[PDB]
Amino acid sequence: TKTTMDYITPSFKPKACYVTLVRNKELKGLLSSIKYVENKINKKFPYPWVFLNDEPFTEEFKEAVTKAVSSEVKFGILPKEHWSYPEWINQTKAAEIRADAATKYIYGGSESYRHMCRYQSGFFWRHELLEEYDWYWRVEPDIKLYCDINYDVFKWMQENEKVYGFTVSIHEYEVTIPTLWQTSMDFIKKNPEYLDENNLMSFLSNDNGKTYNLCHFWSNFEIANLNLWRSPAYREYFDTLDHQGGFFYERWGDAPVHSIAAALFLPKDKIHYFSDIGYHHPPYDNCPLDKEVYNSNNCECDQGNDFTFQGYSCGKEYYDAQGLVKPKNWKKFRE
Amino acid sequence: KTTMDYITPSFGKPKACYVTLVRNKELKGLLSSIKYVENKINKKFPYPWVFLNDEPFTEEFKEAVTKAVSSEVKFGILPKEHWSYPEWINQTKAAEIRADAATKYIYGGSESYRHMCRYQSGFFWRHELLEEYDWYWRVEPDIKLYCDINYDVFKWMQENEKVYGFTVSIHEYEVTIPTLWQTSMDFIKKNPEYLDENNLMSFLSNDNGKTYNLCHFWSNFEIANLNLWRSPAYREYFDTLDHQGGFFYERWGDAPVHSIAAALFLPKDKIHYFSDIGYHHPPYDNCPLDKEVYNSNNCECDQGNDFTFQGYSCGKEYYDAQGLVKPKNWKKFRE
Ligand SMILES: *[C@@H]1O[C@H](CO)[C@@H](O[C@@H]2O[C@H](CO)[C@@H](O[C@@H]3O[C@H](CO[C@H]4O[C@H](CO[C@H]5O[C@H](CO)[C@@H](O)[C@H](O)[C@@H]5O)[C@@H](O)[C@H](O[C@H]5O[C@H](CO)[C@@H](O)[C@H](O)[C@@H]5O)[C@@H]4O)[C@@H](O)[C@H](O[C@H]4O[C@H](CO)[C@@H](O)[C@H](O)[C@@H]4O[C@H]4O[C@H](CO)[C@@H](O)[C@H](O)[C@@H]4O)[C@@H]3O)[C@H](O)[C@H]2NC(C)=O)[C@H](O)[C@H]1NC(C)=O
Ligand SMILES: *[C@@H]1O[C@H](CO)[C@@H](O[C@@H]2O[C@H](CO)[C@@H](O)[C@H](O)[C@H]2NC(C)=O)[C@H](O)[C@H]1NC(C)=O
Ligand SMILES: Nc1nc2c(ncn2[C@@H]2O[C@H](COP(=O)(O)OP(=O)(O)O)[C@@H](O)[C@H]2O)c(=O)[nH]1
Ligand SMILES: Nc1nc2c(ncn2[C@@H]2O[C@H](COP(=O)(O)OP(=O)(O)O)[C@@H](O)[C@H]2O)c(=O)[nH]1
Ligand SMILES: CO[C@H]1O[C@H](CO)[C@@H](O)[C@H](O)[C@@H]1O
Ligand SMILES: CO[C@H]1O[C@H](CO)[C@@H](O)[C@H](O)[C@@H]1O
Ligand SMILES: [Cl-]
Ligand SMILES: [Cl-]
Ligand SMILES: [Cl-]
Ligand SMILES: [Cl-]
Ligand SMILES: [Mn+2]
Ligand SMILES: [Mn+2]
Repeated sequence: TKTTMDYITPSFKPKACYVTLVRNKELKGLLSSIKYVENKINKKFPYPWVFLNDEPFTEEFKEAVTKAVSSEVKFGILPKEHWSYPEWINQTKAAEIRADAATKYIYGGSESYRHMCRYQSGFFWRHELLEEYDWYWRVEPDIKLYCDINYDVFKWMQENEKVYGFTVSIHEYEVTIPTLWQTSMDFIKKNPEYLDENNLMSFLSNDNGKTYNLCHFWSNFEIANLNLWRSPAYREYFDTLDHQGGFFYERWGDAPVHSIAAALFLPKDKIHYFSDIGYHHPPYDNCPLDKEVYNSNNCECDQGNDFTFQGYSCGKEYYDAQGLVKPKNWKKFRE
Repeated sequence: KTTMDYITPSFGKPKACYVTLVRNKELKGLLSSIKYVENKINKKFPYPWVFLNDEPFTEEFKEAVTKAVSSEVKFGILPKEHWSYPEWINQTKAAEIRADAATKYIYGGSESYRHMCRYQSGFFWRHELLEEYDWYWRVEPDIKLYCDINYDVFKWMQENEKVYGFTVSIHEYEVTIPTLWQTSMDFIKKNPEYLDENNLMSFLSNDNGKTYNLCHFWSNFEIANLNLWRSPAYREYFDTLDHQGGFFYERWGDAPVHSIAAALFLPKDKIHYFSDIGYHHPPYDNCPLDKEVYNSNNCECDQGNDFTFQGYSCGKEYYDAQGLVKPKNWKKFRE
């Protein structure tokens, strides 16, 4: 029997790319993100940058982006089948759901946000432009890279045999994923072979699977191996969630979907937290706490606003599940 | 003598200041905010800047801030009675609430955050350093002013007799304010004289006051008349909230508190929405939708991410309560 890791070890310069799903109307915020990535790592360790959109990019947009990125840029449009209601979804039901949740939770009434979530969950890793790569680094507009990155991150992932890399983790607003967990546990019950014997269940749960603690990796920042999403386990998992309906009948985000899959389908030493990469995605920061890393890489963030060990973050849950020794002053963040 | 009677007298250059409560460890984020205020308006219309901290500011902090600001700067420490548990609060109980909520909502387990909320609610406006002023402009670190502001906002508020000025509005997480509305409604039943007959109740409630829709103005951005907070109505209202205990047994923010008071205690035409001031406090923007204002003031935000009319924002509610004509494309933001 070929296992999930059999689909990944083969890929252990790496074939990697930055990948960005973005709207034309977000040009100023994207250009900003690009300037950070350029200055902190891309001019030193260049990798192609793929930009995707559910609509065609404007010439003004492509012209601006092409000038701002020093490495090769690729622009692609999303196939409509990766951004439209599946045949089995009741659209009237979905519309009433959005109408009702319009003011209930962030993006509650948004139709586009849900297609985006489903896209990031099961289709961005199948886009034509990503076929040739084994790794991607997701980047969004209005992001900051607080520090210089003095090593090739993709190369590091390959050499160290890591599969999923992140910076921020946090507890999800449960009102958006009421049935996500139960749906995922039934999946594992019918497919025990996909549950890695040495997985990270402890990050996701405090009672060994009974319930979800809502913890997940913040997907706006990911540096991972595309073959995880391309494995049989993940494909079957996504298809199950896709038929259940939560992307549209609730508001399932790709972050909790990617995270449950990573934390359950892989040996836990395949997940890696980039404690050394300064990053901000509104409204949270990951600011290197190690003095030497912080100084050497000229980090521009306030260590005191590092979200990692704050109550609502899941940095504590992650360190404990991995067995990592938390930095000595972590408790100060819970004040 | 009613509430307005305490405000009309302040209606020479107006007595005003910027006011910033901040920590020593947030210097970089504060310096960034200062750069924005300086380049967008302070160089043109200088006003003294007040910096407050529950602990003393370091020399490094003061030297860096004095240098960054072009107008006068003033540094102050908070009286301990404006930042400590009242004698009527059960601290063991407050501690249990914090521990239990650590992972339930943002700042749920934070002790310092609650002192901060109580502070912004009932004490910043009576700090000795603000006594001589009639107006204040609250500024937080990690903020952005996206556009030029080519007129003296304080002067403008004064000439037009406005009392409370804001940009972002949003629905509060009810889990942080379960009994706030009931406490506020009993206050008004007990003090009918404080409920202005032309109040903005419809912004706060969809059922004539029976329930709170959770709408409030985002207090990180406030340009307001200090005499409102100094009025008997507000003083008594705060004292009532302070005695109820919500700042500690729940997690009452100053945002919903300031808003309920403004929307109920004043004629609704004393409240003003700065549709022309580009602003960002993570993770939301107020970006001028009016193309001429956007271009004449060289805005740097993406109009496409303006938060004002998104479902979870309260811009629609505010516009409707004020009888303001919503911009032509407002519904696009609800998609
Ligand atoms: C200031 O605030 C504090 C903090 O709230 C107030 O103290 C609290 O006061 C209430 C009411 O007086 C007490 O409630 C009683 O609790 C016991 C159970 O006690 C155990 O569990 C507590 C809860 O544990 C969970 O929650 C906490 C907090 O979130 C977590 O930390 C835990 O992990 C749990 O998740 C726990 O707090 C207690 O801890 C204390 O004691 C232990 C044991 O010695 C120590 O290790 C701890 O360090 C700590 O000191 C404790 O473990 C219940 O049994 C009581 O219910 C009975 O009585 C009621 C009376 O009205 C009745 O309605 C109930 O039905 C029930 O009665 C039943 O059983 C009776 C038994 O004879 C029968 O006679 C009866 O017919 C019926 O069948 C009650 O709920 C809190 O325990 C207490 N908390 C503390 C920390 O002291 C304080 O009062 C406030 N001060 C002021 C001035 O108001
Ligand atoms: C698709 O969703 C719609 C919207 O909820 C469903 O229509 C409602 O069905 C209930 C059940 O009897 C009725 O009481 C409502 O009056 C219907 N409302 C509308 C909008 O017609 C519909 O039943 C669903 N169809 C499927 C595939 O089950
Ligand atoms: N092409 C396209 N990209 C979108 C759309 N909605 C969101 N995105 C992108 O998806 C990512 C997440 O969206 P964002 O609005 O930032 O979501 P948030 O992080 O939850 O606030 C960002 O890269 C966006 O630019 C959409 O309708 N079309
Ligand atoms: N001196 C001091 N300022 C604080 C403290 N907590 C928050 N603040 C300030 O209060 C404002 C609101 O705090 P912030 O963390 O930005 O809250 P948020 O906007 O809800 O994330 C900011 O201007 C902070 O710098 C504290 O414990 N001490
Ligand atoms: C802080 O808000 C962002 O992150 C949470 C947790 O992932 C999402 O639920 C939410 O829609 C936004 O994307
Ligand atoms: C999005 O989060 C921010 O805004 C809400 C609503 O004002 C507050 O409750 C919360 O603590 C933060 O300040
Ligand atoms: Cl469709
Ligand atoms: Cl929304
Ligand atoms: Cl105290
Ligand atoms: Cl928190
Ligand atoms: Mn984003
Ligand atoms: Mn803030």
